[PDB]
Amino acid sequence: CPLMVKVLDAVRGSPAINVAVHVFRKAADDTWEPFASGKTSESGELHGLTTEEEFVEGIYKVEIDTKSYWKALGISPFHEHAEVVFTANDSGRYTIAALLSPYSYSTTAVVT
Amino acid sequence: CPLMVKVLDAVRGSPAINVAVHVFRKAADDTWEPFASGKTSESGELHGLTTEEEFVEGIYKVEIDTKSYWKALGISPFHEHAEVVFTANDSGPRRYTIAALLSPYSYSTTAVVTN
Amino acid sequence: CPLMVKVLDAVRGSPAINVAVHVFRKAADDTWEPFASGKTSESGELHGLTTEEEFVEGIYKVEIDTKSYWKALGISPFHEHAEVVFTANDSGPRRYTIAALLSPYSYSTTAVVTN
Amino acid sequence: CPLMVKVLDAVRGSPAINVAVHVFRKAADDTWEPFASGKTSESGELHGLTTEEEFVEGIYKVEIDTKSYWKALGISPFHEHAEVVFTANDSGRYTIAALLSPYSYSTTAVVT
Ligand SMILES: O=C(O)c1cc(-c2ccc(Cl)cc2Cl)ccc1O
Ligand SMILES: O=C(O)c1cc(-c2ccc(Cl)cc2Cl)ccc1O
Repeated sequence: CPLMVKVLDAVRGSPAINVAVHVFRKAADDTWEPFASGKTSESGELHGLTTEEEFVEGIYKVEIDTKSYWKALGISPFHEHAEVVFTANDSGRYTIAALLSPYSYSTTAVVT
Repeated sequence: CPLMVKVLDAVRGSPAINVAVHVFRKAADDTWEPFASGKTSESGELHGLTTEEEFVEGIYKVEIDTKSYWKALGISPFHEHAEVVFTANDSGPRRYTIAALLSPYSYSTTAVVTN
Repeated sequence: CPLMVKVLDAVRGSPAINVAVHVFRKAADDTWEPFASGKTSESGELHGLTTEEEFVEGIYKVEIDTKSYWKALGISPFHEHAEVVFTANDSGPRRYTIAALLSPYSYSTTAVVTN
Repeated sequence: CPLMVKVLDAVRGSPAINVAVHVFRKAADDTWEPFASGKTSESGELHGLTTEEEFVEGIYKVEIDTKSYWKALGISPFHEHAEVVFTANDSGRYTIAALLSPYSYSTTAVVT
């Protein structure tokens, strides 16, 4: 797995389960084209987005539907979603992690 | 101001100065329209983006140009930028502070909304 | 002030008001000695903890009573408190801002140090 | 494993390796007594601190030597260490995660 996403809930201290995640890659006309998508597991993880074959150098956007997550819990959150945008410069594994709260989120990249 | 942006640097323990910020508003033809832009001050703050009159209900995107910030300090960070997307003023006028704390491979954002 | 503390609430999108804060200084008999304490204001800030004269070089511990904060809002959080321990003024006098962003099972802290 | 610690480096986007971690449990005279310790692995993880037998209800302190980590990298950091203090109320697995930067850290508890 060259690309994994992991989502945590900072309020309840749990994985954030069943969170929709959409991945886009930048096209040569500077528009976003769908690339991969999924829902986080019981462990708050999403694997199997891509193969190494398909995950070439490029600019990618990882969109996490945080709003639906919080609304399902009876909480009116601040953000519409959380978006993580990065170049994969693949030269010399990417884990995109997000930690969520209703009015706040943090994200880090672990690249190994 | 009804909309303020504050940016801190987690590596240097400092305000993040001269960070470019672009604000867009969703135009319901569903494209992002330019709304306001500016650069953070020596205190890492950006005020004067808009007036209460102009800051109507809508979905807004605050784009913080983190990459140009780290690169200007001569290094190569992970993210292209940090974006914060939210609905504003949908239960009437509020004051919004969008805060960001930056590291080369990580950032945090939070909103302070007062009435 | 040479030492200020600011606390935000990530669940409510608000300053964290009336949070108790205790500051201690290591006494080199190696016990923590009381230094200053206070409660955050309606803006989530705490000033007036010390003077430049009294804030000498040393190792300081800033203890933020997060548990009493969440419990006062009627819930049961994970941490007992959030502590921030640092050496101060060891390359001469600086101004320190200790900031914390709080959730029931998580917190973040950062320092802004200016000259 | 009832207690795991995981440490990440927010600057470099990597696990924080070889970081010393000391765990204390509160004694009945309101003093801290050593409980468990270790160094993070190549994956930035520390397991095998405790058994379920030994990990009874109590107040625990997890101390992460962040200062040595940053100094070894040629960076003068702000904090002496990062301390995480919590009651384990074990009634109905604890993962203590920390994300580090020279002047900042975040910590979250994932309790499953
Ligand atoms: O902001 C983050 O994505 C973050 C992520 C963290 C993790 C650490 C370790 C693991 Cl396995 C997963 C996650 Cl989401 C810890 C703290 C954080 O602030
Ligand atoms: O996540 C943030 O953007 C953040 C923002 C913080 C602030 C607190 C107070 C002020 Cl005035 C400004 C900022 Cl950026 C403190 C900690 C944080 O983690």
